[PDB]
Amino acid sequence: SQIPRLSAINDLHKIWPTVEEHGAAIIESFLSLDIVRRLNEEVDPFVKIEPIPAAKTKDHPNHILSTTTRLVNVLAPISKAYREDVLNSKVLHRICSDAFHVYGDYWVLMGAVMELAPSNPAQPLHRDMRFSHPIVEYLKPDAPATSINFLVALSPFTAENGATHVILGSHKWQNLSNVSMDATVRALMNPGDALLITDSTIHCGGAETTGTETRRLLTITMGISQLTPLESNLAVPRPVIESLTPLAQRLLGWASQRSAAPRDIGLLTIRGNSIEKTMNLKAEQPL
Amino acid sequence: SQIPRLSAINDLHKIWPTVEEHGAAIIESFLSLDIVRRLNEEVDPFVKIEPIPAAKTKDHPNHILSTTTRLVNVLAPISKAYREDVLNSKVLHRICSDAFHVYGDYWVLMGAVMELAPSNPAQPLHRDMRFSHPIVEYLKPDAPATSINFLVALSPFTAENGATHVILGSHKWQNLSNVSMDATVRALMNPGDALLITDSTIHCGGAETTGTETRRLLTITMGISQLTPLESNLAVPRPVIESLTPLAQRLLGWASQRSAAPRDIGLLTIRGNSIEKTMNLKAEQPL
Ligand SMILES: COc1ccc(/C=C2/C(=O)Nc3ccccc3C(=O)N2C)cc1
Ligand SMILES: COc1ccc(/C=C2/C(=O)Nc3ccccc3C(=O)N2C)cc1
Ligand SMILES: [Br-]
Ligand SMILES: [Br-]
Ligand SMILES: [Br-]
Ligand SMILES: [Br-]
Ligand code: NI
Ligand code: NI
Repeated sequence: SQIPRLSAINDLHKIWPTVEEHGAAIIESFLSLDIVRRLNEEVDPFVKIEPIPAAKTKDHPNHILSTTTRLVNVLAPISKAYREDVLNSKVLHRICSDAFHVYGDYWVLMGAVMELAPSNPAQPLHRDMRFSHPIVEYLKPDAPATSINFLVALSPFTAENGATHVILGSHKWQNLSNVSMDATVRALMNPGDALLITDSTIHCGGAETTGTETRRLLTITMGISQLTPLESNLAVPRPVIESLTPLAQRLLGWASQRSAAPRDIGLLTIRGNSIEKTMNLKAEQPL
Repeated sequence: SQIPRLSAINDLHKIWPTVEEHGAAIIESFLSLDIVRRLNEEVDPFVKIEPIPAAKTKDHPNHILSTTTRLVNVLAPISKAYREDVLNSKVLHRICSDAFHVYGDYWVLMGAVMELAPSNPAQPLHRDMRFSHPIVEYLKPDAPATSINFLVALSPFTAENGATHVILGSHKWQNLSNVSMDATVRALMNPGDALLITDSTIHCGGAETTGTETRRLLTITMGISQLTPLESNLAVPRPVIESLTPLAQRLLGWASQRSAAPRDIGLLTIRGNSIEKTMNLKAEQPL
C-alpha cells in the first residue's frame, strides 16, 4: 500500500490525521511552482559556495551527510520567498496547530535546502533528531510527536533519482527487528509537493542511480517551542526581521512562546513581558 | 531523616550523587556572603518597581504566584555579581556536567530573585516546569532529570519565615497517593546556602508565620540546551554580553550548543558555524 496523497487545498483537515495514522502523507502542490522557482533562484549561489558538510573550517561539522551533499540553513536573510511565502503558509500552520495543540506554540527547528549530487547513495534507514535532541529518545512510546518534517521537492523526486523511502506505520514501532528496505515505499513527487513525516517515522533519502540527475529539497522541521532549534536567527539583521509578519517572527525565535498548560507562564519572556513588546519589535516594514 | 547537608568546597563530587538518590541536598556556602550582599544591593530597586505577578500591563502574566510575591528575572543586565560570579560558579558547573552529561550542554532556563512578603502562604506541593514545559510530563519515569533548581537563600530560611519543604525520594515517585505536608522536611539555610532539587522533586515554599519577616531567594533553574528557557536575553545590550566569559555567554543563549550524541550536529548553529564565530562575538571586554 502506497503513501497517501492529499490536496493542500481541499484535503487540508485530513492531512495531520493521515500522518498520525500512517506516519507519512504526500501534500500535492504544498508550494506553488512560482514559490519553488523564486526559492531555487535565491538559494542557488549559496548552494554553490557551501563547503562540504564536515569542512575543517567549521566548528559544528556534520559528519553524517555525504561529502557530495550541500545543506544551506538560516534561509530567512537569503530568500524573500521563504521568509514571506513559506513561513506564512496557511497549510503548514493548520497542520502544525493540529499536530502540536497538546504541547502549545511551535517554531522552525530547521529550514534547510539540501542538494544531493549525482550517484549520492541511499541514507541508512533512521528517525530524525537523534544527532541533536537525545531527550526525544527518553519520551514515552505513546507521547505525541514533538517535531514533524516537511520534505518539499524543489526538483522532481523519482525512484531513479533517489526519491525518499518511508515505512508506513513505523512511527508506532517500538521493536525495530523488521526494519528493512524490503518494507519501504517511495515518495514520488513533482516540485512543490511535500512528504510530511514525524520525528518517529523510519525513512531514508533514496540512492541516485542515473549518475546525471541533481536532486534538491527544502526540509522544514517544525517542532514545539519547548525544543531548541538546530539553527539560530540571532545574527539575522533587525531590518529583515521587522519586514516579516508577527507569525513569521515567532517561528524564527524573535518572539516569546506559550505552552498549552492551562495557566501557562510562557517561554523566552522578560519579567512577565514578551520579546516583541520589550524591544518594541515592528512587523511588515518593507525593507 | 533530614535533607543531607554538604560543603560546596570539600564535598563537591558528592553533591549530584546525593540529589540523584534523595531528590534534594543543602549546599552550605554555595555563594560567599560578599556575592549575596552585592546581588541583594543590585536587584533591590528592581524588586520594588516589579508589578504584581499577574499585572494587567503584562502580556505573559503569572497567575500562580501570590499577588504579594515579586519575581525579577533576566538578571544579567542588572547584576555584575550574577553575570560574573554566579554564571561562572565552579560548584554550579561541576554539579551541572555531573547531572547532564548523558544529554550534553546545559544553560539557564531561568535565573530569578523572588521576594515573598510577610504572611505569604505555603505553595501547594508541586513539581517545577508544569506551567512552561508540558513535554517533561511525557518523559519515561526513569529518564534522567532534564532540569535542576538551585534555591539559593539571599536571606535566612527558618521554619518560622517559610523555609522550603521537600519530600525526600519523591523524585522517583510515580504513584502520588502519599503526597502530604506530613511527609515533608525543611530546608533551614543561612544566606549563601542553596537547596538543590530536580524537576521531579515534590516540594513547596513554606508559610511565612512571623507576620514581619521578608524572605528572598535566587532560584537558578539549570537545564539541557535542548529545552527552551523561560526567560530571554535577546534584548540584553551586546556590550554587556561581550563583558562575560564564553561559558557565561553560552548559559544566556548567546552561543551555539552541543548534544551528547556521538556525531552531534549541534543546536543554534549557522550553516555549520557557531553563533559566536559568525557574529565575531568578543568575551571579557570590561564595559
Ligand atoms: C547519510 O545518512 C543520514 C544523514 C542524515 C540523517 C539525519 C539527520 C538528522 O537527524 N536531522 C536532520 C534534519 C534535517 C536535515 C538534515 C538532518 C541531518 O543532517 N541529519 C544528520 C540520517 C542519515
Ligand atoms: C504559589 O504556588 C506555586 C507557585 C509557583 C509554582 C511553580 C512554578 C514553576 O513551575 N516554575 C517556576 C520556576 C522558578 C521560579 C518560579 C516558577 C513559577 O513561577 N511557577 C509558577 C508552584 C506553586
Ligand atoms: Br546525504
Ligand atoms: Br530525502
Ligand atoms: Br508564591
Ligand atoms: Br521556596
Ligand atoms: Ni531523515
Ligand atoms: Ni517549585
